[PDB]
Amino acid sequence: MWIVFDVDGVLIDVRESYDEATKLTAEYFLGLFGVEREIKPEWVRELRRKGSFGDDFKVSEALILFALSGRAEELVEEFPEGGTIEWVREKFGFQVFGGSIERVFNTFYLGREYPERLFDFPGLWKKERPIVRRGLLERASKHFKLGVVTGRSALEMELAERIIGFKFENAVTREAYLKPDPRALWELVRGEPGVYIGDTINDELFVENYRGKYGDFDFVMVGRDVKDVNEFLENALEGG
Ligand SMILES: [Cl-]
Ligand SMILES: [Cl-]
Ligand SMILES: [Cl-]
Ligand SMILES: [Cl-]
Ligand SMILES: [Cl-]
Ligand SMILES: [Cl-]
Ligand SMILES: [Cl-]
Ligand SMILES: [Mg+2]
Ligand SMILES: [Mg+2]
Ligand SMILES: [Mg+2]
Repeated sequence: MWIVFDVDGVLIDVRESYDEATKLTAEYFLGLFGVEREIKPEWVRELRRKGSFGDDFKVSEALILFALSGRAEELVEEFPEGGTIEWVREKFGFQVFGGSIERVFNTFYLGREYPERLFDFPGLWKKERPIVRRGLLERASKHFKLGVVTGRSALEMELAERIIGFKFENAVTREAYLKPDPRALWELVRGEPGVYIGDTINDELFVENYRGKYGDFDFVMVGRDVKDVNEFLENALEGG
């Protein structure tokens, strides 16, 4: 039987590492324009939640422009559900210049892991913490096929393996497929039975889509259906 995991919020607590990278990146560009007002944490969360931004480089861009305008709070509220960076760019008439934001974001998130760093910085990725106990993955790998489907890139997945202390040979990353596309799960399991362990509704939808297209597969949501992935793995080992 397959046990397939999400990474963020299931195996790894990304202790708001991405959120602080978004904040620091925006505040870096704000500082260039002599704006010292801080980016509020709820703005990052809410804008990402309601938006359909392509990535946190785009979320950072939106926050920079909004905070430059002095009405970020109002603009977060006004921004349409399902909006993208285009709404912001059309509104203010300005956009990011080349990879300016991406280079700064990656400097803050990756630090020395980023070969094109703009300055030396201790990567925010290292504030992420394992939720899963490696001993359980080791124990489970003897009796179940293990895999991951993650929005992480291959490089970010190597980082996750460092944080966890376990290597995943069967992994789907964003180079290949993106949840909630059910082909991501088919890629791994090819119709064999199993379960996917997620932390969000998008994970639930992913598996609903798989059931719609391919066939049966279970879904468990950490913090609703089970306390965490470790209790899940212990129940699986102790009783099927
Ligand atoms: Cl998390
Ligand atoms: Cl976007
Ligand atoms: Cl503001
Ligand atoms: Cl655009
Ligand atoms: Cl470092
Ligand atoms: Cl153990
Ligand atoms: Cl994900
Ligand atoms: Mg997740
Ligand atoms: Mg947390
Ligand atoms: Mg309980």
